[PDB]
Amino acid sequence: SKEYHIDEEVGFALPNPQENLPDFYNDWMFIAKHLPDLIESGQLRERVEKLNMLSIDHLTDHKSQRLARLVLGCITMAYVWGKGHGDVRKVLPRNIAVPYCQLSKKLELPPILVYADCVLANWKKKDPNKPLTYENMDVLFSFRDGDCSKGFFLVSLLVEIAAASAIKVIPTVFKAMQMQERDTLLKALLEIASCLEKALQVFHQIHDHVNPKAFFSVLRIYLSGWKGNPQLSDGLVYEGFWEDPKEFAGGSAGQSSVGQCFDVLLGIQQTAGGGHAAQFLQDMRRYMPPAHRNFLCSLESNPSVREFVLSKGDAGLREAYDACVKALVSLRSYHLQIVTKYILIPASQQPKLEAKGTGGTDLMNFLKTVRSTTEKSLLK
Ligand code: HEM
Ligand SMILES: N[C@@H](Cc1c[nH]c2ccccc12)C(=O)O
Ligand SMILES: N[C@@H](Cc1c[nH]c2ccccc12)C(=O)O
Ligand SMILES: [C-]#N
Repeated sequence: SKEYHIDEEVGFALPNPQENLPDFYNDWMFIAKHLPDLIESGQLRERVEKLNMLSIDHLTDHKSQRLARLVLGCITMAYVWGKGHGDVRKVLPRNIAVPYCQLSKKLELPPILVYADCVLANWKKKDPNKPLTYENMDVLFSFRDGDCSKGFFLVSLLVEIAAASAIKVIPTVFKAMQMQERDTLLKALLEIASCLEKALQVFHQIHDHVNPKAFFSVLRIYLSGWKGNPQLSDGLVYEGFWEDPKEFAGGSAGQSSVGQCFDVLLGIQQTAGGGHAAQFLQDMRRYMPPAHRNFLCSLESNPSVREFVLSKGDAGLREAYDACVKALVSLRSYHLQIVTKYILIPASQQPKLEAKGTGGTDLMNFLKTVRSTTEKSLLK
């Protein structure tokens, strides 16, 4: 939390991000706040084209810059894909592309919508006095009518917030290890285990608030990017800023720092091996914010928790360590059931070889590999 930008309450998410931008950027905000109206009519592309270029000099604080990144991101997805039928643009106008790339270079992120934009910085609460919950929360931006983006982004965000309770315990783990405190370390790991068990129960909410057929058909194509995607094979041309088409992967909770945090914390070597699964999870750290990228680096630059627990010859300590790994295996085993209900079954129903995700991976091969690596890390 010191320099890593991690909150006790909300976790990796942005605590109370801005809703309104400054008065200078009202032209972007009007396109963002009315994305379903402009895109359904079929008048979005002409409005983005007919819009004079603007500088990014008047964005003082950090919260404004990520709001503008979310705004510019949502328009860029909505411009490229459009109706979600097939008609797409290989080139983005220089009036929006240049300020977005300059803003992207400043925040050290790529010029595309990412998990940090559409989940972590895309929320408010209705009544500030009430706590964090779906009934007292709402998104800032949506793509279409009946896309279930409110239910989607908040249920993703609420599971991120569930893991916040575990992230604050990590300083206790490494303090207990270097000072040789068995009881502190055992209780700290069980707390992390219980917190990750609670995050799975928050996942269950997704069935209530997100419809499968709505999600797959309309929302999923807006979250999709242009890295190894048949529609934009060479990539997306950022006119003015760049020379050629540049490939950039779509949004995914692969870009969440929570997923990769507890694998690194528990010594689950996902990023090792150099396979197609390991190659993806390392690449997605460049799609995370710079502060959370440093946090994962910080956890890797610490003594191994796995090696410590194995050395001690302690049943209770291994058991507490396994509780964390079993919690990750449960979350991943449930996440596959979501993928079956929200991708596989919807994909078979639509009319006219392995399926590609929004991030670009062979999802069924990728997720089962990543879950398998987690399960092998169990002790006895
Ligand atoms: C309708 C809901 C969801 C669907 C359809 C879905 C689908 C997928 C797919 C296809 C991937 C593979 C990467 C890619 O996009 O190419 C993936 C990865 C991932 N998803 Fe989800 N997902 C959903 C919700 C969630 C939620 C709510 C979380 C966490 C709060 C989550 C965490 C992850 C993580 C961490 C990865 C990276 C691989 C891993 O660590 O297991 N997903 N997801
Ligand atoms: N990222 C999830 C926890 C998690 C870790 N690995 C996962 C794999 C799939 C789904 C979720 C997870 C959270 O915020 O609590
Ligand atoms: N990767 C998912 C989409 C997805 C799930 N959670 C996300 C969070 C942010 C951006 C995209 C997503 C898919 O292929 O269907
Ligand atoms: C989940 N992407």
